[PDB]
Amino acid sequence: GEFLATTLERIEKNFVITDPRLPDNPIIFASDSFLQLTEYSREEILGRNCRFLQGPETDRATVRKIRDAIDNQTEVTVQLINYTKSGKKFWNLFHLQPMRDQKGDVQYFIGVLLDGTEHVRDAAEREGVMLIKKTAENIDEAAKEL
Ligand SMILES: Cc1cc2nc3c(=O)[nH]c(=O)nc-3n(C[C@H](O)[C@H](O)[C@H](O)COP(=O)(O)O)c2cc1C
Ligand SMILES: [Mg+2]
Ligand SMILES: [Mg+2]
Repeated sequence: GEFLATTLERIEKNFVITDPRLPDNPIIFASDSFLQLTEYSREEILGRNCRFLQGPETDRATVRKIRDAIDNQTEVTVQLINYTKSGKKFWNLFHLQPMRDQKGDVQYFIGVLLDGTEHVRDAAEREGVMLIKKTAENIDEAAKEL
């Protein structure tokens, strides 16, 4: 297949990296785990905005929260239902944050997905947010010199 994984894309988390300096903030890196979760090949999602994950049951109020975080160049953590290539639904405890360069400018966005079978609360929410925020901090490290 085209676009074999880089070293970074074999990290064992579901994540993407987008480039907001390109039109429509497209995916430029996507982990192996993300591509199995979502059942796409890497080549058919590179260069596309992540909105292909959305479908009829995806709450548009929650999508707007992501949109507004991107516009304000800030982080957000939300839960929403997303869809795979084959149409299967999954809950996504999702964390976005910008990655800044050495001048503080936003260079990339990082998105980390914790897939589940239900909306989580309380301890499962806390532990999931702990994991996706630690993961985002790790990808900030991993992506800084790309
Ligand atoms: C790094 C990154 C990852 C994203 N991951 C998801 C995701 O997992 N699920 C989702 O529904 N939208 C995701 N999005 C949000 C969409 O790409 C898009 O920003 C959102 O649909 C709002 O913009 P729109 O109104 O133009 O579609 C992600 C965006 C970025 C920048
Ligand atoms: Mg696109
Ligand atoms: Mg926010």
